[PDB]
Amino acid sequence: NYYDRSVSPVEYAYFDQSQNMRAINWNKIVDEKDLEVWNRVTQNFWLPENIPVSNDLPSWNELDDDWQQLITRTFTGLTLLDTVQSSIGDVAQIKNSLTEQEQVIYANFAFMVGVHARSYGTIFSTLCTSEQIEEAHEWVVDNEALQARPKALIPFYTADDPLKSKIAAALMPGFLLYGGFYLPFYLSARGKLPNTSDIIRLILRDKVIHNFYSGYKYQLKVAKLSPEKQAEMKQFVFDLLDKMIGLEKTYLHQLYDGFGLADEAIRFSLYNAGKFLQNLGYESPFTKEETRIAPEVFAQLSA
Amino acid sequence: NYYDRSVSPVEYAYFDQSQNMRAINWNKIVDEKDLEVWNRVTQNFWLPENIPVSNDLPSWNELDDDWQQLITRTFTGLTLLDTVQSSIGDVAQIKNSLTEQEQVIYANFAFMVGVHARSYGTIFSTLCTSEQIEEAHEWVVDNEALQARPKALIPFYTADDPLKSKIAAALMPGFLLYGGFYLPFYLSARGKLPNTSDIIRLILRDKVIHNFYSGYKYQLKVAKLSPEKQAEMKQFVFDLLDKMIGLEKTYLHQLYDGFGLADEAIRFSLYNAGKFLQNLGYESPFTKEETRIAPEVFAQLSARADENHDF
Ligand SMILES: [Ca+2]
Ligand SMILES: [Ca+2]
Ligand SMILES: [Ca+2]
Ligand SMILES: [Ca+2]
Repeated sequence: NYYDRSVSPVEYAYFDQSQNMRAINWNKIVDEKDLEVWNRVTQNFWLPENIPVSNDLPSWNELDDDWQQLITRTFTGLTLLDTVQSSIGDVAQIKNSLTEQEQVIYANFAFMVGVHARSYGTIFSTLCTSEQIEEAHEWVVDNEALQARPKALIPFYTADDPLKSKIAAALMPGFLLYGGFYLPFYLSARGKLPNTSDIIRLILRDKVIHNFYSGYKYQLKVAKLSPEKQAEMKQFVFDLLDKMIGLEKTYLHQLYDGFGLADEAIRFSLYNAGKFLQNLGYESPFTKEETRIAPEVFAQLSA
Repeated sequence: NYYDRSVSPVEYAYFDQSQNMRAINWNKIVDEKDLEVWNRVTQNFWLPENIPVSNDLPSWNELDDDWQQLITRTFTGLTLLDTVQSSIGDVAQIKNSLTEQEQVIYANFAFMVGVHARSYGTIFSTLCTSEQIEEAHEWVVDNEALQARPKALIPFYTADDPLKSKIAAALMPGFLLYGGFYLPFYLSARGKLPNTSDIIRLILRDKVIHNFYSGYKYQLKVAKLSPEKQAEMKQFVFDLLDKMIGLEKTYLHQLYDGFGLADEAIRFSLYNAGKFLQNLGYESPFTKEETRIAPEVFAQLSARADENHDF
């Protein structure tokens, strides 16, 4: 068979030039799950201009400038994480793909996380002053606790270990932004910025698939390895998550300083840390008390 | 300003960690051409299942087995080129970007060239047999003349010269597929496979922008260089284009062997090679004789993509 004596271009480019290249074959595929995911993410295409964010203006004007600053800072910090994933993380996954279709799906992922970052800009353009926008960017650059999180993960993308890179790529949509996503759902539960929360739900519709898919592909690779190597990877995952939770807690306490929201946001974050672990095929160690989310906030998340 | 004392994440990851990272800023945009390009390519989003390719079955069934094989082979060859560009070429541009928005635009490009590759698959699904599809994949793998073309470009993508990578990136949508795109427009000028040509025009609506944009960013960077280095880069471009034209000629003569289309397709290719040079800010050396296209073919090439097919 032609497929077994040729390589995909990305394999040729970075791994093995001993054989000729094959064009992607969408008429006979290795993994049916790839077609399912491709169809879902492409049919879920959206742009922030299609949501009428201007209808949030009345409830935005109900919020004082401390709350407006918090929202702008929170979203600019999330923009940084999506910029990391769009420009480095998801594209780094292409060359480590198990299948041809996976290579194209990660290109979609990188683009759509781009759209996610773009959508916060749309929200800022509609509601914030130029100075509020600039202040938030200054604050993100100068916040060491914020910066520590992407600084810990980027090395896995630029290093040679495809499994560690995959774990980083799952952790970003699976965990790292949820502490910030707490804020819009907290607000929309109280009738504040309902249209912004519609953008957040379109973002999460994508991110939940990104986390699932990276976790699915992770499990396929690790299942082939020796028991000793599987244990080594499990240990790496739990150790890395433990570190990322430590950094996230420190950041969220600083982000929400004066507002009281940090401890609820941390529980909201840990609920998703559990879901991250579950999507890698591991069990969550976190208790119900540690992951408790208020019904009104959970209602916004699930809608 | 925060912008002048911070770096984008991709710069931090690969080139410079002396300063902290800045989030993309879509509110204060460095180059308005980025926003114009972003808006056009996103508004132009489409998927191949929206186009009714089943209406080509009557004209497809009129074609003999040789013509059906040629089309399947040609399109599978174009699929390979789009696979190279989606999985290697466009994403390699991201880390060499001049602006923040350019990083996101190349992510869009990589995805959409993925869709271009997907679209040939939808055509094959409707028109071709399993055997035709499999034969064409075998043919592409074993065709050395075909393979030589992407093999010439890939090393620039994985090497550390950003300008040479940029040129290779522009050469793909700007030149390399046109020898193949001659075929569907030759056919649709004779009333055959009309719905397939609608897909090709949607593909070209993207590729024309891809070539423009890479050429635009190339020109901005090379304008900052010394006259000597500008001369070195001009020489590299013409040398590389000369190599690629030689390889393209050899491949097209093999592809179209027995049909008599190779000389027309080569002129069609060289017309676009001249446009490739013009989009890099250079003068085309090719004559009107050498780039002559029939008006019935040019009318199919130059026709506007159908807005009905948009997502
Ligand atoms: Ca405004
Ligand atoms: Ca420890
Ligand atoms: Ca509290
Ligand atoms: Ca002829």
